[PDB]
Amino acid sequence: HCDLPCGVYDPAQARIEAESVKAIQEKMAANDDLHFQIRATVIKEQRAELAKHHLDVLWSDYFKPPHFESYPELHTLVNEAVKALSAAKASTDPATGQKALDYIAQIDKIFWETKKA
Amino acid sequence: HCDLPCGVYDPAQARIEAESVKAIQEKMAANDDLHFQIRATVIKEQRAELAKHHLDVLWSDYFKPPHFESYPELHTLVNEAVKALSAAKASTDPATGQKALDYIAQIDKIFWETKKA
Amino acid sequence: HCDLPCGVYDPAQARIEAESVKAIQEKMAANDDLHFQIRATVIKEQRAELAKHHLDVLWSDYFKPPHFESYPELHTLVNEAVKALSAAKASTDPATGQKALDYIAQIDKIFWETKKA
Amino acid sequence: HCDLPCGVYDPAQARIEAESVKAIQEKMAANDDLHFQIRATVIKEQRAELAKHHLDVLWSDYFKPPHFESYPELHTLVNEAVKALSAAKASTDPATGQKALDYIAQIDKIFWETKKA
Amino acid sequence: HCDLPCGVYDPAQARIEAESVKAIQEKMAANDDLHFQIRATVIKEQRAELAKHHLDVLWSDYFKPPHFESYPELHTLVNEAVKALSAAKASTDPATGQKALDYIAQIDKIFWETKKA
Amino acid sequence: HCDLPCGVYDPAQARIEAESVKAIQEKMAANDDLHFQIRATVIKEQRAELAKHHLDVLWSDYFKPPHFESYPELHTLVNEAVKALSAAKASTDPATGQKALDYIAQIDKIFWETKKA
Ligand code: 3NI
Ligand code: 3NI
Ligand code: 3NI
Ligand code: 3NI
Ligand code: 3NI
Ligand code: 3NI
Repeated sequence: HCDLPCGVYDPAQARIEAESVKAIQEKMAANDDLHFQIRATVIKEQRAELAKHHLDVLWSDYFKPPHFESYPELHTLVNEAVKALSAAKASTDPATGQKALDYIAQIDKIFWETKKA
Repeated sequence: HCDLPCGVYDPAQARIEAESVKAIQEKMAANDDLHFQIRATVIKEQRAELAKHHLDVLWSDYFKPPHFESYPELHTLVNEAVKALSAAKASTDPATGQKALDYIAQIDKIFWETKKA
Repeated sequence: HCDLPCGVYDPAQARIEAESVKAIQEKMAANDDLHFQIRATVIKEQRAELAKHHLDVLWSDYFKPPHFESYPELHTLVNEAVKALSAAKASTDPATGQKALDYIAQIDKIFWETKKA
Repeated sequence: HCDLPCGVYDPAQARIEAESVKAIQEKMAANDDLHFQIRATVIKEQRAELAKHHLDVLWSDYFKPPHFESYPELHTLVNEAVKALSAAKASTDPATGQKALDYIAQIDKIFWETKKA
Repeated sequence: HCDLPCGVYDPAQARIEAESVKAIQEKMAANDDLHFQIRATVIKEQRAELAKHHLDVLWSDYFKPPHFESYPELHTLVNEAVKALSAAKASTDPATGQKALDYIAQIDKIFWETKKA
Repeated sequence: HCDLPCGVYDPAQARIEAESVKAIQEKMAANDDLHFQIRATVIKEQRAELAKHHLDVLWSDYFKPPHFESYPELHTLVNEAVKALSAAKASTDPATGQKALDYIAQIDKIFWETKKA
């Protein structure tokens, strides 16, 4: 995942950050304090960006040309996933964070399928 | 390009970093000094990574569904471009840096076409 | 611009980031939503910092003693440009982003003139 | 793990980076090419640093006084873990990468035990 | 402090950032403007994080087993110091920034004592 | 130094990093091990870059127009200091690291004079 290549990848990296994004959105609903809202937004932005980065790495480094042919929907799937994260950045609604997680789950399923192949 | 969204994008960002990658490769081909080789390698790795990031942003943030439908080869094009940058990281051959630049030129063409549309 | 040196420089890196700064300020004029204002501020802060960095690099790495001699006002100009960016970080008024862009245009003109000699 | 706090933590973050560190060391033993050795060193340094960061976060943010009371060896264990990672940075011997992984596994075991109580 | 190791360390790095944290909190009390509060919060978050990093480095890299043996309360002290910084991130009260500074001063004293010996 | 502004600055930040640069060069002169030379070069590059950044901040943020009027050679001094750091990046000779330290010491003196003004 470091581009050496090292041969070590795991959608878990993207997933954990996306989980923080949703968890933060849930907390933003229980505290309307201005400064908490600012910190939550700041931090959510950072974790969502990291989640996007991890997915980008899987897309550009892990997945090889043949994978996109075996899974015709893969390109679209990853693109929708990063866009869902961009949407989560601009929202306090936990549903947006969950949508990103749902796409990540689909990518994770394909990831392991290609690993066992 | 910052995901606000700000509406400001330019493949030039990716291109300038990719140009540094090739320039460094050419300089490495002319100075076999150990420490220069180390520094050149370290720095080439950083600039190539930045180039990959910029391309990832165009793909994930700027380009929208309509664009991918109008340009069915766009997904693969950007993917091959970033993969070319990964190959440039692992090489001192300027040809690898040029390959990355050629792909970026193709992405640049498509980018501006979508801007005028 | 990487300090190898690589021999590749372009004021465009600073300009593009400064354009994002102003573009963000313009979007802040149209929407008073709290979370949008927080995100806009956070991201504007980040792009203005990158813009200052790119200018600092031109100043520290690209421009040489002969350049400061030929253009006695260069030091002041670059210093005013980065200070203008600091002012843009602290403002939502597009006029501040415009002022930084104007200074950058002056630096850009001098830059290309030095590429001619 | 982001200090909001968000309530999301997992030693897996540290483990994955540590796994990359060991994997890189194994590759370095089999390929003596100078440029590969340089790139592998650069990247290993980066992943080991990330691994240390993740462990530092668990130690500073996740673990609380009651935990250090229940596990009087915890401070020492995490300190040994990060020191093991520093040792891996300075080594091409996969054994150092494995030692770090051994400590991370012990930290992981304690982490999950605190999730049961 | 860079993990080479270079043999150069100074608690002053953590202190200077902690001083900014407090100074920002002091300023937050004299200006209730929304955008200033947002920027102040964003920046305080960043400086507090850097302060935590510097302390983490002293703990993980500089302090060695003999030091922890000579100062049995050191682990707790550094851990409380970073936790104090996390508390400072979540507060506008200068008292939180002060508490972090006080722990840092304690660490600084111990640091120089181990340097004389 | 964080651009809030926070009112906290100290040339010591630049000095400490520059000290690491020289300390690393001294170590490089004594240990010819290939892997150590690689890691030392990689890390020296990073610390020198941080030193340059700290100096750039004093120049762009701390020093104001009146300061440059009172000390006409300040622009040149800082510029020479950062260029000396770039030279240190490209050298293993401790003398280059010392030259940067000498310039920083000159800047430090002017800095404290402006503080007392
Ligand atoms: Ni990897
Ligand atoms: Ni943008
Ligand atoms: Ni360069
Ligand atoms: Ni967190
Ligand atoms: Ni160090
Ligand atoms: Ni500051």
